[PDB]
Amino acid sequence: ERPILGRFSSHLKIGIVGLPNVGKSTFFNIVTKLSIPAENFPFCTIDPNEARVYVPDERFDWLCQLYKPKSEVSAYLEINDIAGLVRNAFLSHIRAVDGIFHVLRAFEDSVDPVRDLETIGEELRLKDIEFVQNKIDDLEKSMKRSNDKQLKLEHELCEKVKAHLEDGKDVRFGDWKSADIEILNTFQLLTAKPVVYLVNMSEKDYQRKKNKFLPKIHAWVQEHGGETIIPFSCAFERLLADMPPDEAAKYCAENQIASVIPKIIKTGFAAIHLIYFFTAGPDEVKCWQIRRQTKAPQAAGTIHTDFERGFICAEVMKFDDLKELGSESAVKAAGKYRQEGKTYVVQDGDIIFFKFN
Ligand SMILES: Nc1nc2c(ncn2[C@@H]2O[C@H](COP(=O)(O)OP(=O)(O)NP(=O)(O)O)[C@@H](O)[C@H]2O)c(=O)[nH]1
Ligand SMILES: [Mg+2]
Repeated sequence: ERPILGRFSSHLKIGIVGLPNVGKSTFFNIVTKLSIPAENFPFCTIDPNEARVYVPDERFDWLCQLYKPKSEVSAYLEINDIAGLVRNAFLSHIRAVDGIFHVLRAFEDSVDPVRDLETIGEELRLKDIEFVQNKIDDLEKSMKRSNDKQLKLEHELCEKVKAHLEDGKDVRFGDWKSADIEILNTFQLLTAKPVVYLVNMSEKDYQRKKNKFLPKIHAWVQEHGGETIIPFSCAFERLLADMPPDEAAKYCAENQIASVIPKIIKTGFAAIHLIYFFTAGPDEVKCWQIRRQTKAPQAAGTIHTDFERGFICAEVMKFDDLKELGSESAVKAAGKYRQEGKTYVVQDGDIIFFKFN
């Protein structure tokens, strides 16, 4: 696997992006009404357009109804509400996020989501060209007075990126080398950011799993990267959120309909190349956010630096093996507990105990 095109951090954000009045803030408000209170993040300053929501996980809940810890800690997704494009402070708001929830209109009050996919598409490609051109101009000036091998390599990349963007293609869909990605991460280009398509439609359409605009959207996406498309009804989700659990479950069974907000949160979290491992014990069961392609020692460090500095090994059992057999004791008895070294890339769902010092 090649290195991942993304910002070097685990404090990642996802931004709600789309044309005016497509249901962005309604979606955000449904998110907020289901968000973790701001005071739970004392190290942070959470703006009114920001929200942090828990990531649901069926493995995590199984690890609770088998351990009953003192504290249960889920992972979270940070979502940022950006206003609609009317043309920016819009482009500087996208610069602050790492992935995109691309919200599309597919409901009747010209309704053309494919056009909107091109409209946002162009606006993002063009803004990237402005960034890349400004770099080429800056690199060329420096090369007149310097002979650093890096200045040529960066210029060479920029020019390849410039031609890629001008051909209508997005940065994240180019075939880049390792050293190419490392420099691209230094730019954090707009069309490098992964997207999830959230197609907003009427409750009726969403319920009967049929929409007139979807086959076209689907055909376009397949021709432009093949990223995930989630159909959803903003109105319906709004209506369900304002209900108490009692009525909400009754409304769902009676209308044969179900919320997709969980899947949205789960897909957003995965989209921005975040995964988590578990530490399961009788005192704590916690999902530990890490970036995909993190090695075992670095994963140890996020819990406590001693774990990384003194790293001996990571004792990892797979969830399925714990599920099939009895418990931790039963798993060790069968000898499933793999002892993985410094070179081991942590896989999502790994239940880990670290050995150090
Ligand atoms: N029929 C219908 N109307 C919607 C839907 N979502 C949004 N709207 C309309 O759009 C208006 C604004 O709602 P909002 O969720 O803020 O949309 P927005 O995309 O955040 N607008 P902005 O681009 O200014 O941030 C609402 O008053 C409503 O009339 C929808 O799913 N169905
Ligand atoms: Mg809004």
